[PDB]
Amino acid sequence: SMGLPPGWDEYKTHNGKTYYYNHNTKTSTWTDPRMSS
Repeated sequence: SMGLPPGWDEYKTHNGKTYYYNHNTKTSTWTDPRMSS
């Protein structure tokens, strides 16, 4: 219920890292956006 921001989504890359990406500022990382990245 309303997890990551309206621009932060979770997806697993090749190896399978659930990387979160921001389509509002183009931010690609594996760290949770809810915490700090």
